[PDB]
Amino acid sequence: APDVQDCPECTLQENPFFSQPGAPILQCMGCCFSRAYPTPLRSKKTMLVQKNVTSESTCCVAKSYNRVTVMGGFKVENHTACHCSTCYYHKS
Ligand SMILES: *[C@@H]1O[C@H](CO)[C@@H](O[C@@H]2O[C@H](CO)[C@@H](O[C@@H]3O[C@H](CO[C@H]4O[C@H](CO)[C@@H](O)[C@H](O)[C@@H]4O[C@@H]4O[C@H](CO)[C@@H](O[C@@H]5O[C@H](CO)[C@H](O)[C@H](O)[C@H]5O)[C@H](O)[C@H]4NC(C)=O)[C@@H](O)[C@H](O[C@H]4O[C@H](CO)[C@@H](O)[C@H](O)[C@@H]4O[C@@H]4O[C@H](CO)[C@@H](O[C@@H]5O[C@H](CO)[C@H](O)[C@H](O)[C@H]5O)[C@H](O)[C@H]4NC(C)=O)[C@@H]3O)[C@H](O)[C@H]2NC(C)=O)[C@H](O)[C@H]1NC(C)=O
Repeated sequence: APDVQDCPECTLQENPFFSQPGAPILQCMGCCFSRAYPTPLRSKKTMLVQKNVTSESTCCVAKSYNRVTVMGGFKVENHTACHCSTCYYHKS
């Protein structure tokens, strides 16, 4: 029985606008699973519909973008290297 496509991994959602005959822009999808190494923590503003969107962790911010501002100024940081994790700094 068909339905959906589940939730792959945090990648790039190739710009469905800039996607021209030679330039397939992007904009990091966002679905790097929801692994829970230690005890799941919270408290960071968020406060969004708790519908399977609170457990997930890590964060992906195009490790290396190639931004191609489109439309009225659509930024896709033409993701050249999306990395889901390192959502902060240690030691420091
Ligand atoms: C927004 O951001 C996007 C990315 O997030 C960006 O798009 C991405 O751009 C990247 C480039 O900047 C691109 O990466 C490159 O991919 C090349 C391969 O592309 C093909 O495969 C991929 C993967 O499957 C596919 O997606 C892509 O469409 C290509 O598919 C082929 O396309 C053909 C038409 O173009 C098509 O037609 C023919 O088909 C034939 C039969 O199959 C055959 O394949 C023909 O070749 C082909 O033309 C073909 O069918 C199809 N094939 C398939 C599988 O479908 C890589 O080649 C390229 O690598 C090189 O560059 C990178 C970056 O610099 C280097 O890191 C890497 O090392 C390579 O560098 C050179 O490598 C050669 C290797 O030989 C070196 O040569 C040496 O030569 C010596 C002497 O002979 C000796 O032999 C040595 O051994 C050799 O090494 C050379 O020295 C190296 N140069 C240097 C300087 O070091 C690179 O990885 C990526 O794929 C894009 N991503 C996407 C989603 O498309 C987008 O552009 C951005 N947007 C904007 C607006 O900016």
